[PDB]
Amino acid sequence: SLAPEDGSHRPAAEPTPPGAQPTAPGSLKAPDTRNEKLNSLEDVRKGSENYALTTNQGVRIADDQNSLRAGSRGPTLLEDFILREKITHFDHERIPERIVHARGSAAHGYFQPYKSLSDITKADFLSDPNKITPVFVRFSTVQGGAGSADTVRDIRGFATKFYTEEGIFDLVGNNTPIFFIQDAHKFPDFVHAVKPEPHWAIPQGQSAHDTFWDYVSLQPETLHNVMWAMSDRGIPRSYRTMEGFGCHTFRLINAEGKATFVRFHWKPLAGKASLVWDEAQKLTGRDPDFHRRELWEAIEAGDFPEYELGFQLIPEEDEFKFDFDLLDPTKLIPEELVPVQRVGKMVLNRNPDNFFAENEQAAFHPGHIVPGLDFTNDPLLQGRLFSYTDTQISRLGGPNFHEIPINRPTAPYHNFQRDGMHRMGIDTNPANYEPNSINDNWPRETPPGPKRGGFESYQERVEGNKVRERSPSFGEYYSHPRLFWLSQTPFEQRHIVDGFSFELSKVVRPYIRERVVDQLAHIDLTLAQAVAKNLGIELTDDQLNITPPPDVNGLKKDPSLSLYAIPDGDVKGRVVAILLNDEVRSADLLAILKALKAKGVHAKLLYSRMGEVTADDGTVLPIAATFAGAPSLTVDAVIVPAGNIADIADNGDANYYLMEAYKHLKPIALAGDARKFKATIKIADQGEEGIVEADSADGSFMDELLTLMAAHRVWSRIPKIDKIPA
Amino acid sequence: SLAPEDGSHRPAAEPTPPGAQPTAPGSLKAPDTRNEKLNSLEDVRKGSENYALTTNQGVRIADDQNSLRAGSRGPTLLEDFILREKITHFDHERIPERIVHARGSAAHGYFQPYKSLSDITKADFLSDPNKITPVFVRFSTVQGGAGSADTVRDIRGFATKFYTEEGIFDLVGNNTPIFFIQDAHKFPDFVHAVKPEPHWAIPQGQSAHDTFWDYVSLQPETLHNVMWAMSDRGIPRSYRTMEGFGCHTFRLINAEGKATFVRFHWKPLAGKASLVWDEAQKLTGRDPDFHRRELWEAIEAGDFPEYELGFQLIPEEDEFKFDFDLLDPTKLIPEELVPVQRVGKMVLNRNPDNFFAENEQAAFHPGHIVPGLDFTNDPLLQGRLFSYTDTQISRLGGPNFHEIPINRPTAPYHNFQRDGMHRMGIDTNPANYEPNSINDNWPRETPPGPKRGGFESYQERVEGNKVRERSPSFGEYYSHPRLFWLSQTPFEQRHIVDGFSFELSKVVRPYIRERVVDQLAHIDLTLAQAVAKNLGIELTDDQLNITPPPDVNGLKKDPSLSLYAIPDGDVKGRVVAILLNDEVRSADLLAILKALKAKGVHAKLLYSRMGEVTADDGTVLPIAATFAGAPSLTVDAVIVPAGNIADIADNGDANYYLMEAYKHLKPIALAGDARKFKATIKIADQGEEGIVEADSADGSFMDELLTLMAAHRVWSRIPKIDKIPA
Amino acid sequence: SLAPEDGSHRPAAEPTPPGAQPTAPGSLKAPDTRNEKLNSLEDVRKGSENYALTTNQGVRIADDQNSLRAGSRGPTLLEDFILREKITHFDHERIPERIVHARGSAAHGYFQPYKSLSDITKADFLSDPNKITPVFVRFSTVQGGAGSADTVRDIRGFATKFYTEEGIFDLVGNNTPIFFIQDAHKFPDFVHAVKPEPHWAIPQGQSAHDTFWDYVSLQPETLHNVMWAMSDRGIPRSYRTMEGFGCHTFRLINAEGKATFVRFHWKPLAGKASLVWDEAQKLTGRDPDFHRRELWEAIEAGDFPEYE
Amino acid sequence: ISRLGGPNFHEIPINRPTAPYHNFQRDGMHRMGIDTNPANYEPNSINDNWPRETPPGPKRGGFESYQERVEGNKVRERSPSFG
Ligand code: HDE
Ligand code: HDE
Ligand code: HDE
Ligand SMILES: [S]
Ligand SMILES: [S]
Ligand SMILES: [S]
Repeated sequence: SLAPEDGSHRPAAEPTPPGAQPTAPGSLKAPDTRNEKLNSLEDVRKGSENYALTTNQGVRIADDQNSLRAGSRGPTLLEDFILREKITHFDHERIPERIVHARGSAAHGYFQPYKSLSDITKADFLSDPNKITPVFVRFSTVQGGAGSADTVRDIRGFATKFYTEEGIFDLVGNNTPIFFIQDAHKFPDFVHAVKPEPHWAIPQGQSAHDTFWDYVSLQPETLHNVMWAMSDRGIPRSYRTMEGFGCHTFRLINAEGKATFVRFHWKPLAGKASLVWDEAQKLTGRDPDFHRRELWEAIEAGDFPEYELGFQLIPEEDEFKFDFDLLDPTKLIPEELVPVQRVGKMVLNRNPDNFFAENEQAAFHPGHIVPGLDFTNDPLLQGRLFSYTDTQISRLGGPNFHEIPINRPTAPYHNFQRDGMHRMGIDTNPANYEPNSINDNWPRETPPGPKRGGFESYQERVEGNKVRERSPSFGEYYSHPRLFWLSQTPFEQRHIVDGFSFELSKVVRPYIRERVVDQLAHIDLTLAQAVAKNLGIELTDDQLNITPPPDVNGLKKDPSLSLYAIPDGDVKGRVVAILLNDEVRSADLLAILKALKAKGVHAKLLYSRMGEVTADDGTVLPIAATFAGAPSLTVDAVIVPAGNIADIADNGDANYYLMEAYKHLKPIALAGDARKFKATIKIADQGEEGIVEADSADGSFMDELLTLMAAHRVWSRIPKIDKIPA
Repeated sequence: SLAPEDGSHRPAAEPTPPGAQPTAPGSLKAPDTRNEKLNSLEDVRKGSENYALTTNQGVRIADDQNSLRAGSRGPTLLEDFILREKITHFDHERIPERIVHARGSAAHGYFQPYKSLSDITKADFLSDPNKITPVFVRFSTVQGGAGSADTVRDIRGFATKFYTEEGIFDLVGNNTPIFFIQDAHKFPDFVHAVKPEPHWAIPQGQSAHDTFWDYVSLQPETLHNVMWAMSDRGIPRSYRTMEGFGCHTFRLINAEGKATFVRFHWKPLAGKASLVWDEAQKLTGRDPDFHRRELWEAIEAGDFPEYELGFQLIPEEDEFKFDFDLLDPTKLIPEELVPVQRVGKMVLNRNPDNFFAENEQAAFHPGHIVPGLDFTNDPLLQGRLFSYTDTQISRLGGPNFHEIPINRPTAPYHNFQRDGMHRMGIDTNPANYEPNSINDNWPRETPPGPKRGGFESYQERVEGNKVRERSPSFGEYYSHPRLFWLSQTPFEQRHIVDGFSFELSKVVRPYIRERVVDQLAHIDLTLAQAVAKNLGIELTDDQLNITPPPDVNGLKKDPSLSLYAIPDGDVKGRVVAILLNDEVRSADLLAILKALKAKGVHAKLLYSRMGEVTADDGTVLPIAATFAGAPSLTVDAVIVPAGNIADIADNGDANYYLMEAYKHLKPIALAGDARKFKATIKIADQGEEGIVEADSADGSFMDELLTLMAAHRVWSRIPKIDKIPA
Repeated sequence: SLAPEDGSHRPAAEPTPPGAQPTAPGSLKAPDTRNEKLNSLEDVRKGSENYALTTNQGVRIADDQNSLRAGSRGPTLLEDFILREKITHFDHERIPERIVHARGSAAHGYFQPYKSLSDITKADFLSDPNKITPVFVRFSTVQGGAGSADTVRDIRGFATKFYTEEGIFDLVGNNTPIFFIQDAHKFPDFVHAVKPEPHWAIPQGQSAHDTFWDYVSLQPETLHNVMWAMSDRGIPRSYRTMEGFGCHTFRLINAEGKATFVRFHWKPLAGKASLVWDEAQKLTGRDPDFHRRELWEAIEAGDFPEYE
Repeated sequence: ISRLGGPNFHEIPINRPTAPYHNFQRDGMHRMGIDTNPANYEPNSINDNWPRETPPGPKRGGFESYQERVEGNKVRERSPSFG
């Protein structure tokens, strides 16, 4: 017995806030959270308590501390089969990482539609509001390895595996509504350009290098998703606070055989929020696991990630009614033109048990559709259909990857396929071919029908010659970048300029920077000039006269493209740093902690050391982390209670905590004599918007703080930080 | 519905004789035959009847006859995910075959001890006659690939996986008591020498080529197993009629920790029986699946293969009591010196459902032992311990091969190993290391003990320097070949001479043949002379004067080494061909079948076409096969009843059937006018021992036939067969 | 020295008739034969005479007869890297065999066109009667595994890899002009039917079983190729004496962009010849390697397989 | 075996010895070397036993292990001197 007698090694099996208890496997943290998929995995879940340690062959091990040797200082013997099994398994633990989206964090949950969608699709999962579909979702970055950092500037993946009664449906989306390239044939060129360069394998998790910008400069189709990546969209606060999109026009197919074009949306019910660049970059160093950690802890805390599934629906007859081609994956469909219709709600409510087994081996692929859905001729989507099945053969070791437990359908599956590496299912069918008489032709084909029918493709008319040719309709590259730019707030536009400027400054060959600047001048002159100024580049008279691209169907902005133009803030699940001193005013802390609790906002009590401090009234205050150990990067706001301020007033880390949080536009609240820290961040006596201050933490001090937090960051402070040395 | 109206597509789920029903997966043929392992495989068995045809993702297929194309004569579309999944699975069906023993046939069964062996071993499966242990046994040849022929001349493997309550114990044996080589380091040399030669990959399933005999002539340690292989041991009639041996001295360890040396044996309860060379070779062409079919059909019929497990036990103080080394795996322990103690019975009573999933993916390894057993320093066994774990990494795709259903222990298995390709187990343990506090150190080590204890190696004393050196005590190569030779009957000796003669005639380089004959002269002059005569070689004066090797501890023979010296026949499960005519004397056939049934001997009714014939009393007789379709090679004896003989009397195939059976020493019975056939095999009017003849098939006629069948073959006929052109 | 004094261990490096000499690797048998592809493989050919025996890491081995143990009757030691490297390579020698056509026999050769075909195709290997194209050809059965018998009744494969100056062109044909099925979606159904049945994995190298004929009886499209398989075409005498076919209509495309439909043929210059069934079936027993042996020994004799 | 896909990892260019290497090992996935040796085993007469073992000695000799003395029982036990 090595566990502590007080049982403090084991986390409570109840929802607890971030940092209160060690984290655990989902079935141990939340044993009563169930769904049909989680239940169906019970056959392979393996426990441990009270069991004897064995080899894989079930042989009990007596000494797991020593190899077998001739004499206690002698050579190890080949007949040590316990040593060799154990080391063999270790020696083969690793499998190939995903070619792209290798870095990803995942969770189980469930989806339910708001109402039946039978008028527009025969998809069984969308047929009845009382139909619950288990999901498994993996969020990811794109470029970096499985051991790269979470808060890089990159697109994010948002993949949802729906375990439906009529088969697996994978909705394999991203956090922007378009992609960099038009045709799947170029995907290796694009990916190679953004990935670490091949001579030296640098840089990790970054597009800020020559080959990416070289490619972008020579392939203007990429400019739209580049605008998105350079904006604060490229640096989300949390997977809970970004949008999701299905990237392509697909089809819905109803029982009557009518096709409707659809683009898929996920709206984050926690709101849209992003970091700022300096914060995101520094955070890759201070906690490269920050998003994986935040997702896991939100789920353990009961702050379940929730998203609303939405559809943009376009009738068959309206295929050609836009300025852009619906099948072009570099074009978005503005919500002002085609609204998103609410469809249903997904809640992620349980972490996995074993990350490797459930997360690393999960296979998602957009060809996994079900009756009631179908594809289109989008030439990016068309190639994806090839890639996601082929790649599993090396990644997951062969064609039986659907038998890896997380991948298994909960719907029945029976067919005539046999064998392959790792074959688990033992087929008893006397036949392995059809048609057969020896088993009366079972399992049998099923006609298409309104429910429970076989899959049949929509009979779309095809007419043309066999060509390798880009549609002329796809040859417009600047209008959507422009629409995106004009839709952003002035502070968002500033962060876009700064992303381009920062990234191009890492491009070693100056001609590439110049070429990119030329492309910016084809989108918007103010943008092009601002980036040019940061790069010491002067636009030519010609570049000054490039006429801007047309409006998109008469639109000059669409506010749904902004993260922040329309408020959607939610504070629940956010976190506040509380900077302790050695004699805190206990009435300030009561008021602070209860107000945060009442709104679902977490707190972490920080100090210059671990252990405890004692408040004015003798209350013993447990310390979560030190100032340097849990930097302001990791919180949404900072509160300093009154008390013995002289304890920390000269602590460099405590001052720096506030400068860093100030620079990154976070709300800061100072009570009583904590107002002496005003001088550290240079705040005028009469105060400033975004700094909450009062004699004490009572009255409106906490409501004012929470109002700031609902608006995420203090954008008005941007001109003030510009000269802060932090 | 494609099945016939009369339901004759489905085999009866009751025991039926060979050829009476189509064969079937074991769980459909014998659904109520159970054991703990067969039951535990229920979670992975998949049926088929009344299920819809789907993709692997659970999506119902409407049309499994066509690819999706643009028009019905148009190009196939990349978006056809149904086609690609189905073709992808097909394209990756195959896994590497085993490096050796790739050709093999397997069945489920059980083992039970005759009494408790706790005085000599604490192995839990041997602790009580009530302890029933599920087994899965795979029989094999050695050289040929998985698609090679069964009735080759080769050593056979006999591998038994014991699913004990204290772990998997694999007893991985062969059908002779020794091996060709002494030290594992030479295994690839020997195996490369026997296998098809590397320039052109010829010959398949044969040792009868230059490189094998080149290696043998240069490595006299091989000569002992070579003698076995060249005897009729190399061509068993049936996996049911051959012996098994564990090849090495292992140890038993009892609760007091006392070690006893042991060699393992399996004694076939159906007795020992082999083919003759001409018959075996021809059989590789008429039915290369003969042994696999014969095993499957024996089990379907209720002729369950039964073997008695036997131990040769040698106290530790008797290590040096013999004039050979106990650790030298080219040496056998004569039963005259150390008798075999009969320990328990294994019965094989159920075929697999899916050959690939259960047989091809099964992994046996002699290092899979349990507490109560242990190894010795046998330097061939020592290197085996390395290879059987290492080879599964490519063959079965990674280190989780124990999770493949057939391989899973039925005993509990828990440890801290994680990940690896196609990981099925989802571990919930917070800890993946020990010692740990976070899971109170579970799963925990277990001290060795009398029952349910951890594995601890027997503390054998090791004293010597680190050397690559063969023990001087291994340096004797001819005494055991000689003892084996002298123990054979005169007809077994002739067949050995013929095996060496035939093989060496296929060796193109004549000096190799000469060098092998030189080695034979070191074993026995009469043998060496007989083979030399067949090769047109004359022994030199030196070779005629080589002193024979010494007896083995005073033994000049041991009849346990002979297949046939001690009567051991069992006719149950054997098969007789009955050559029909278009008007059979029904009273002969009634008697014939009645008597065969009372002894559990099967019959096949043969004619010159399929369909039926009609006997003299109007009995309709269904025909199993033509004369050419089911050759005498596939039966143990031939009966020709009376009736219209003129019908078949000039049938070439009918006459040849008897010539072929006669040549191969099989019992032939002729009734009434069937004695007209004595003419074709040149039998004197007064008769011949081994030919049963009478006016009719009365009671004594069948008794004499069944007596001959108990003695397997008519060895006295050998001098008569030289003159027969067959 | 282990070789005999009279050098009779070494096959004569000159054409010799079947059975006259032991067979040998090609580059030792016929070192004067060459073509562009054979020359290009020289960088990976490894000899052997006069070299020391080494690990794969280039370390010379002193004793390749024993494992390293603690005393000459003691246990084998984990530090024996020479033993583990040699046994690890052996343990992993096998790769998956081909799903179909797993049994086959191959040789190097060359191809030359009789005249330029530039009026009907711009394919460079057909543009000049002086242009010689190295080939590597594999002949095969279809159903059985890599260790199954040659003279089974089955379709035969006839695959030619042309190493052209404008890329590899593979002409992947069979010895009949058609196939059993119409649409590739059914290929795993037909292949599963003809292959060994899934419960017991019987029969090897034979369509003579229930599932094959069940499929045929339910899919009359198969009858045409079934007729060919049931004829003596299904049991050829030699890969040298069978026809080859490209199976499908392909297209030739000339320099002007004109498309012409094309079906490909190989005509055996040694003529057409097949066994009879009783002989072919017994021969699978007496010599399951007869066609592989026959091909190899024909080339060693200078009876080179020729095809138009 | 998993990381580099088989036992021919020494043939991956970076891994290849510059010193000669010849032996009787054959096949494995993505086998690069084409062996011409009539023999793939030793001892052989058909290639006069090449490539051959080499005795140990001062330079260019075969590898032989130092003959360290081993005395002890087969134990899974940590040396007391390590404690
Ligand atoms: C719409 C969102 C989106 C788009 C447009 C693309 N990816 Fe993704 N991707 C793979 C290939 C692939 C291709 C061929 C294309 C355009 C032709 C895209 N991508 C663009 C992949 C290599 O097959 C992939 C890697 C491993 C795998 O299983 O499939 C793959 C990953 C991926 C993910 C991660 C899913 C997960 O396992 O967590 C996501 C969210 C996307 N892609 C989105 C996506
Ligand atoms: C005595 C019974 C016996 C002996 C002495 C040996 N074999 Fe076997 N063999 C493998 C390697 C190996 C070595 C290294 C040695 C002596 C050093 C022996 N053999 C001699 C193997 C390559 O590891 C093997 C191939 C596939 C596999 O999983 O292990 C292997 C197979 C094998 C079988 C087949 C078991 C089965 O899969 O059905 C049998 C019965 C033997 N060996 C017997 C055996
Ligand atoms: C026309 C000659 C012919 C035809 C019509 C087909 N095969 Fe072959 N085959 C493979 C798959 C395949 C499919 C999907 C179809 C129709 C849908 C055919 N076959 C019909 C394969 C599984 O991809 C295959 C196995 C290994 C491989 O590399 O490809 C394959 C083999 C094969 C060969 C063997 C070439 C060789 O290595 O000697 C030949 C001659 C054919 N097929 C001919 C063929
Ligand atoms: S996309
Ligand atoms: S053995
Ligand atoms: S074909």
